[PDB]
Amino acid sequence: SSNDNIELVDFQNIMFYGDAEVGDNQQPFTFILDTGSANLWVPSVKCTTAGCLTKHLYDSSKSRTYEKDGTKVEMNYVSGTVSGFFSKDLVTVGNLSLPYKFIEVIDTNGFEPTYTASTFDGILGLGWKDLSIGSVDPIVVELKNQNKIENALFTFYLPVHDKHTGFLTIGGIEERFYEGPLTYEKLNHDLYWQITLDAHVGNISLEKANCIVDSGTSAITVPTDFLNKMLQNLDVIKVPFLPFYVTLCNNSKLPTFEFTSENGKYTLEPEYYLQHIEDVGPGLCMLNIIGLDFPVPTFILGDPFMRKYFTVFDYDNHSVGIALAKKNL
Ligand SMILES: Cc1cccc(C)c1OCC(=O)N[C@@H](Cc1ccccc1)[C@@H](O)C[C@H](CC(C)C)NC(=O)c1ccc(N)cc1
Repeated sequence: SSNDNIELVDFQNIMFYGDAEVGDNQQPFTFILDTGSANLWVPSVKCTTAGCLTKHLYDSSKSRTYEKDGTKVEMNYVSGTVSGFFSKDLVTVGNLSLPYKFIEVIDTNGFEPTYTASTFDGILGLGWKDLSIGSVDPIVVELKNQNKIENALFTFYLPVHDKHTGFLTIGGIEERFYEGPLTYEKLNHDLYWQITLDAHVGNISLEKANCIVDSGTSAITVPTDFLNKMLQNLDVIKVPFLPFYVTLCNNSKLPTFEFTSENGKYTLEPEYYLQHIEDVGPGLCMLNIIGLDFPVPTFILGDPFMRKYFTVFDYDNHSVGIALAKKNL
C-alpha cells in the first residue's frame, strides 16, 4: 500500500479544499486542488492588495531551501488573474516533500472580489506539464521520478457534504474508496485530463464529445446548443443574464446525463446535479449545470461528477480510471 493521503475539506457541496505547505519550515496554505490547471501559487508576504488581507502568506526569508527565481508571471484563469514571480522552495503534500517551482503572487486585483470572498490561499494544479506556465513538471510525476511514490498517479475521493470527508491520494489506488469495476478511458491528449465519450441526455446525443475531468470546476458544463436542446419543455427556468437554471426539486421530467465509451457507461441522475432541496418558498432547486462553449463541443465533468465517481489520474498510462465512489468511509 503506502500512498500519500491528503484530506479534503467540503464546503456545502460546492467546493472542497486541501492543505499543503511551502518552505523547509512548512508554512501552511489552503488550496483549490485543480486537475484543470498545472501551476502552484501561494500569496506572498509582499502582497498588499485587499484580497491578500485574510490569507496565509508565504515568507521566503523564513525558509533555507528557498531559491530565488524572480521571473514575472501573470496567471490567467477563466475565473480571474493573479500575478507575481517564480520562486523555488520545498513543497509539502501529505507526508511527502520535494523542491518545487511555484508562483509567489503579489497582485490579486484581477481576481477580486472573488479572492476576497474565498477561504483558500492558493491554487495547486494537477494537470499535465504542457498545461503549465513555466514548463513545470507535475508534482506527482516528480515524486515518482524521486522514488517517493509507487506510481505516477493520484486519485480523488471527493467529500460529500454531510456524509463524509474526501481524500486526494498520491501514489496508488485504494479499493477502500470505490465499488464495482474501475474502467479506464484513454486520454486523448497530454494536456487536461480529457477523454472522449458519447454524451447523451434524453433525445440529444453528442458523439465523441471531449470531456475534461476537472476537480476545480464546481459544476457540470455543457455546450450551449446541447443545453438548448435539452431544456425544451423541461420545467426548467433560466434566470436571465445570470447562469442559473432553477427547477422544482421534484420535477419528474429531469433527465440523466449519460457518458459512454466501449468500456463503461457513467451516468449523472438529477440527485447528483440538483443543488438546493427545501429552498425558497417551496422546493426550488437549482441545476449545478451551466452552458459553456469551447471550439469543439466539450463537457467539463466537474465536482458533481467526481462526487458520484471515484477517479484515478494516471500519468504512466495516460488515462483516467472511473469507479463508483463508496457512499461512506
Ligand atoms: C469554478 C467553476 C464553476 C463553473 C464553471 C467553471 C469553468 C469553473 O471553474 C473556474 C476556473 O477557472 N477553473 C480553473 C480552476 C480555478 C477555480 C477557482 C478559481 C480559479 C481557478 C480550472 O479548473 C479550469 C480552467 C480551464 C477550463 C475552463 C477549460 N483553468 C484555467 O483557466 C487555466 C488557466 C491557465 C492555464 N495555463 C491552464 C488552465
